[PDB]
Amino acid sequence: GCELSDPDGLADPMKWSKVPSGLKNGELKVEAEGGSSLFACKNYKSFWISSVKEEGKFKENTSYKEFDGGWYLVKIEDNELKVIINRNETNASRSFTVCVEAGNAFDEFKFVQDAAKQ
Repeated sequence: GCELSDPDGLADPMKWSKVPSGLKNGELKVEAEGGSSLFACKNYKSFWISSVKEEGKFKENTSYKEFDGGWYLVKIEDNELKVIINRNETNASRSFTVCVEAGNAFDEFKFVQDAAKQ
C-alpha cells in the first residue's frame, strides 16, 4: 500500500509501433560508431521534448520537436521520434537523455554511448 490513486484516473504506459531492439526499459546502449533509432508512437501522437542531458546533468532545449547537441540530434515528425548519433572518437564513454511527455505519461529514454578503443 502507501500509494493511493483515483479509481479510473491513472496513466497507461506510452506505446510504440516501432522501437529499436537496443532499448532495455528505456536505456539505449550505443557503441563507438553511433546509430539511428526510430520510435513511432501508436497511442500518443502529440508530445514534445522536455529533457536533454549530454554530460551527466540536464540542459535546455531550443525547440519542442528538435535538439542538436553536436554529436547528438533529435527530431519529432508528428508521431515518429528519431535520434541519429555520431561516432565517439574519444577514449571516454558519454550518455544522453530524451524525456518526452504526452500530457499524462512520459517515457524517459536514457542513451549510453561507449568509448572508442583506439
